Amino acid sequence: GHMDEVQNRIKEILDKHNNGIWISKLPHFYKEFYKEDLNQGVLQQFEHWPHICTVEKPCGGGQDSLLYPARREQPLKSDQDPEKELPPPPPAPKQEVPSQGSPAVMPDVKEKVAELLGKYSSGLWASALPKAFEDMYKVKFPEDALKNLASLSDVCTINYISGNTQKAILYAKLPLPTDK
Repeated sequence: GHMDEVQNRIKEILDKHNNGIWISKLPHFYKEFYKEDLNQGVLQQFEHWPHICTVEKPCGGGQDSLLYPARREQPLKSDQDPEKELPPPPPAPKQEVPSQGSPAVMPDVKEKVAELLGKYSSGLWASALPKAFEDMYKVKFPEDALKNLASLSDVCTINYISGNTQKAILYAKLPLPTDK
């Protein structure tokens, strides 16, 4: 052992004193206590040591610094901080969705169709789409909404049976391209 003893004696004086020592008075303090001529390089040790002391520039020092003892060790260098308390994901529970944005153009007729398609693994067949519309939402509404196969093709995959455009089926297409 050697450098560990130099380390431990500077924390010993500074801890015993509690009130730190000015860097200019440190060398004669060291000479008095440990009977040795402090080399100038040990000042550089004092500047870098995280476990022995802290160099401080109190406002009254002006042109020199105080060596406080190691009580200020390990301030925010835990290297385990992400798991010391591991807080929940959001900024706070009141902010569970930091993101913001708006939905797509989906008027009530599109919404009726889109949910209605969602209710059936069978899809809705060309006649069953009107029947299920009127039954489920308890409405009797314009043929402009329930016979306009094109608007239904905006909300649904429309595909045919018995021939091209001979009989029709609807499956969900549920357009929601909006990301913001």
